Amino acid sequence: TPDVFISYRRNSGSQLASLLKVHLQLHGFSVFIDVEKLEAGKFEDKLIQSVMGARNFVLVLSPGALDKCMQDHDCKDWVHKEIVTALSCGKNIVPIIDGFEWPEPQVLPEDMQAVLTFNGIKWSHEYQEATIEKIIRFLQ
Amino acid sequence: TPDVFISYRRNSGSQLASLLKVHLQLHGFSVFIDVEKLEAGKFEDKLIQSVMGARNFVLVLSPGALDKCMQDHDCKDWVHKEIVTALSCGKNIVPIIDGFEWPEPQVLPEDMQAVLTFNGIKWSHEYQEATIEKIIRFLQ
Ligand SMILES: C[C@@H](c1cc[n+]([C@@H]2O[C@H](COP(=O)(O)OP(=O)(O)OC[C@H]3O[C@@H](n4cnc5c(N)ncnc54)[C@H](O)[C@@H]3O)[C@@H](O)[C@H]2O)cc1)N(C)C(=O)NCC(F)(F)F
Ligand SMILES: C[C@@H](c1cc[n+]([C@@H]2O[C@H](COP(=O)(O)OP(=O)(O)OC[C@H]3O[C@@H](n4cnc5c(N)ncnc54)[C@H](O)[C@@H]3O)[C@@H](O)[C@H]2O)cc1)N(C)C(=O)NCC(F)(F)F
Repeated sequence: TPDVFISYRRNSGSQLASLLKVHLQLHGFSVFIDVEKLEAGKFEDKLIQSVMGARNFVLVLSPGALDKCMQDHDCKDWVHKEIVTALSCGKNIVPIIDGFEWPEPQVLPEDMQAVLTFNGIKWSHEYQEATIEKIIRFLQ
Repeated sequence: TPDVFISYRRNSGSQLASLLKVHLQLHGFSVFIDVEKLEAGKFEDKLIQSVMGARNFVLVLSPGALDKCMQDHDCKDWVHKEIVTALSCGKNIVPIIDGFEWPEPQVLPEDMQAVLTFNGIKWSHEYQEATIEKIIRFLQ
């Protein structure tokens, strides 16, 4: 069972999510990211179970990464689904801030607004090694 | 003197450029990327000497990466300057294609049009390990 689940937006967080995966693996964590670890079967169940199995939930907040969650009240968006699972299991949620702008909570569905209450790590292009070192300290 | 110089657009290729630097270092290449290796002094001289000293010139072609090169006839754009230096020194130029759209050569200053005649590597988010292995094949 992986220690770290990486949740991210394909169109904006793909490279950072992969960079995060490489570094965390180098530091000894088993990492789930979809393109390498989501395998055969009904992905609805597999994704949710993969969130549940991982102690750490690393959320890549690229610019606009929560836009598709807004008014997604029937819970069809996958970042939304992953956050709600992580929240309801009391996971160690570690947001990674990469040009994300903090929205008013009321623009998000009520079941995921608590994600903004978790302490986030600002990603620094100039000081990436120090950013990674901080992420590792936040990890459990 | 680094083996590999990575040229990239900050607003669109920072994450891929950083991800390439990690992978290439893990496979034994010394890498120049500006935020890690550009140190003290007048940066115009140091950047050009770094291109000149590195056998391999890896160019991150993220979307729009050459836009600022267009009509830069005074050669003030830094990606434009690095490419012309690479072409003038006959470096092994390895373009990495990440959502880049191939322009008609005439929209680029004539002293860098030859960059598009080099064989490029399509970045695959699903098969990153395979992509990295191909890149390492291209390197000298
Ligand atoms: C469904 C898809 C998927 C979606 C979301 N998330 C979780 O949500 C975050 C990303 O969210 P988001 O950026 O919004 O992605 P989304 O735009 O919604 O869909 C992306 C593309 O999947 C294509 N596609 C649609 N249907 C299928 C399908 N049946 N099979 C394969 N592709 C499908 C469609 O072409 C769409 O364009 C991440 O945290 C990730 O963990 C995980 C997975 N999926 C199952 C998938 O990829 N499998 C490939 C794998 F390599 F990832 F395993
Ligand atoms: C000048 C800058 C620099 C520019 C370009 N390139 C090479 O060209 C490609 C990137 O091209 P490009 O994306 O177009 O960057 P550009 O927009 O033009 O400038 C980006 C930001 O530099 C800021 N800034 C301006 N003036 C200075 C200055 N005196 N000092 C520090 N910052 C300065 C300004 O804030 C601007 O916004 C890459 O391949 C890279 O190799 C390399 C370097 N620079 C010297 C720099 O960063 N030093 C920090 C370091 F960590 F990178 F070393």
